[PDB]
Amino acid sequence: TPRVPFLDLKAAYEELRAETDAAIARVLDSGRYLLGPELEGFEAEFAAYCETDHAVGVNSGMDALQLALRGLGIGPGDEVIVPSHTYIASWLAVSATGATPVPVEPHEDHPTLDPLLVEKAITPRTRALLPVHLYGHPADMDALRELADRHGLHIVEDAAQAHGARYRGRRIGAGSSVAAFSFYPGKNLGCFGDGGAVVTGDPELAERLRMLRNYGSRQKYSHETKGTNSRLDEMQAAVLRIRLAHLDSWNGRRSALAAEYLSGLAGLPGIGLPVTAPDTDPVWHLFTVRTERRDELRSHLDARGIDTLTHYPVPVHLSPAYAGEAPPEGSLPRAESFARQVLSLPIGPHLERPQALRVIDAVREWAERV
Amino acid sequence: TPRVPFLDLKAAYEELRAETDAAIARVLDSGRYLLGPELEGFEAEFAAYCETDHAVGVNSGMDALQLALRGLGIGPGDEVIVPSHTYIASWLAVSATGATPVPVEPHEDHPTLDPLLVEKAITPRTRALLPVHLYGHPADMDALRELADRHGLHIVEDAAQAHGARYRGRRIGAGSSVAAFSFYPGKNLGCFGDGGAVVTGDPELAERLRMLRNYGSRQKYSHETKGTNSRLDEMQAAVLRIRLAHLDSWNGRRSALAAEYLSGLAGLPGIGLPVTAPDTDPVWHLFTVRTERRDELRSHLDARGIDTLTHYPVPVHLSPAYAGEAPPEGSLPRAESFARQVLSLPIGPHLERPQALRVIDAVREWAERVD
Ligand SMILES: Cc1ncc(COP(=O)(O)O)c(CNC(CCC(=O)O)C(=O)O)c1O
Ligand SMILES: Cc1ncc(COP(=O)(O)O)c(CNC(CCC(=O)O)C(=O)O)c1O
Ligand SMILES: [Cl-]
Ligand SMILES: [Cl-]
Ligand code: NA
Repeated sequence: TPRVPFLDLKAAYEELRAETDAAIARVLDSGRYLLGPELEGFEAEFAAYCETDHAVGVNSGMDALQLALRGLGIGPGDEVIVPSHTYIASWLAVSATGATPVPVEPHEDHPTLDPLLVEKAITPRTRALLPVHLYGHPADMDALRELADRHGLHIVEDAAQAHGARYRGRRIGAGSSVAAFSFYPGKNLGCFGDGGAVVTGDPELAERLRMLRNYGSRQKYSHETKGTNSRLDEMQAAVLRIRLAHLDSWNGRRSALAAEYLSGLAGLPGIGLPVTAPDTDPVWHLFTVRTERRDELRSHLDARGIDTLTHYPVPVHLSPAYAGEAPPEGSLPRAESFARQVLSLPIGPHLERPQALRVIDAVREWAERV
Repeated sequence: TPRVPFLDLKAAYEELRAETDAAIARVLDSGRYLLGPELEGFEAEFAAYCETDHAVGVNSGMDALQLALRGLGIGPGDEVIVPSHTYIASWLAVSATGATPVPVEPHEDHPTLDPLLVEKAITPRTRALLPVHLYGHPADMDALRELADRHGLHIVEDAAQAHGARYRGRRIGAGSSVAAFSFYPGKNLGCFGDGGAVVTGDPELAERLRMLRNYGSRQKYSHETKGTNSRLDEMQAAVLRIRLAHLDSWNGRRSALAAEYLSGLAGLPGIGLPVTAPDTDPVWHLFTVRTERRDELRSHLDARGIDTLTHYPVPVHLSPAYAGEAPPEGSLPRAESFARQVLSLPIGPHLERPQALRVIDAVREWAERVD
């Protein structure tokens, strides 16, 4: 009867209703709604969660990336290697600093930056690499780091889709990393509105960020540098604190589901599945499949009362937004292929097994018929 | 004794505790947190409130200004006349577009852009005028419009401290206006986090704005244009709807307190009282007095257990953020003078008469001291 929802947000509030309500009531009653104890508590907790020393809360994953770059001196004339395969914000953030986004294709087997391709894209104007741990899968960080070192580049990770994921046993955002996260409601760790953060081991970068996000000031009405307004609300921070506490458990639920999908969709002719890189603990922000006749598969599922989505329908390079400025069509085949064949299957910490089985059955069904 | 607070934010929540809590619960139960019915509802109401056709909720007053400018095609190589006397955000939004902020002094006695001075700063690079209705006082819109219309400049108003004010009987942001507002907790119209909006009578601008605040999208995943993320949460918007229904009333309270101060502090030696330009209905975001020896007066009130604030202690041009690109100290005397003379006295829809009365007494006392 009822459809399989793509991702149930309300279920996330439902599960922790009492604590959530109390957290909000608390904020409401504090009389402090910006840059207070909730933000400070969350930052500390998140940073620790991430196995690093600093966290700076902001308004969105897009701002975190932008401010991270700006904070590393990134600007006009600079080149930033970005994924040709990712959510547009990745590029926009770069574009926002005046810098130039230079797309690099994903590895042939994993939706992350291909390091060898990366190397070949590096030019004398390159100043930073911007790997995206797409769908909750970590990019080959050791290879990226080697490259960056060897070439004197910074590394800003787009971890908006990988909260709590591990790379070779270390969380994404650990140590000397510089990673941007999104707290958008639908992210693996979400709140009740827009939010984001930058995590880093660098106390200096951290401080620049604190100024950056707050009108370039550390002291009221003391504008030492040009800044903006990109803060994480206390109210949102409060909830985030609750949710963080449940992140590994929630994440584990997705992993189970992912294991279910992998086995249950194994063999299917014409249906490509995700190949987890070794030495990694992905967080399955999205469970993706690939096929020719993706459109037909979606309709089929739709018709079967299954909610689906495509991440993403148009490759960044081909969006009107960047059209006249990025590589021509056919010049980024992998991102292009992804756009035509990819489909996201319901997944989340509130999806019941029976519903995942329904999904599987319907996929097999279609797969089989075609 | 208990100090007199500068502006009590809790009191705002308290007064509407029940409605508030329920507006929030409602959002929580909706399963809808971004770009929903509360946003739409608040936009319609606000728009109607400002006597205009559209309202586009964003993340802050700065983004409102920025996005408006962007939407009007303002950018690099362009010039936007800004007030030398204002909150930094006004300049920052201009710079953010790659355009250039060109400071123009305010009147000598009114914290707004001096129309007479504007004209002279106009360059072939000029594209817009960015007047600020500072402290809840409207700038001279008629003059500015006239000026704009002549030179074919756009006008983007910084109305973050002027929610509901009227100029010539019309609300700030009415008709063909293009005005940006802030919903920052401490504004006349605030919420429990950051937020803002742009109001305009232009459907096309409005649509551009919706797209700009939402990744250059009108359809999910269809990036028609370059955009950003600058939205007003459902949760905050629910609250604003309530606050909005009490704005007139709350502003009204501010106006009573203003009258009191004005009457209560009349004829005081070195105390400069805020002037209310004719044809204006101010909303007194802030109550400002000016004096030489402001730090003294400040220390004095502090001693009398009264919280005050200075808006702003350092003129924009003199801030390190722009020091390097603005005019040198001494070349923007009005702005420089405001910065060294201003003091904000407690005011808000939650301040009580007796507290205001003590503010009055301390100020008088001070002013009457033997010299
Ligand atoms: C990889 C990646 N980077 C950056 C961002 C931007 O983060 P925000 O905090 O959401 O601004 C997203 C959000 N991806 C989204 C959410 C889009 C939105 O905010 O409207 C998505 O793909 O639906 C993302 O998935
Ligand atoms: C005249 C004016 N313009 C623009 C802004 C910026 O709007 P926001 O939504 O607050 O970004 C403010 C906020 N004035 C502030 C609040 C500064 C802040 O946001 O931290 C003030 O002067 O304290 C303002 O007063
Ligand atoms: Cl606050
Ligand atoms: Cl939502
Ligand atoms: Na926000």
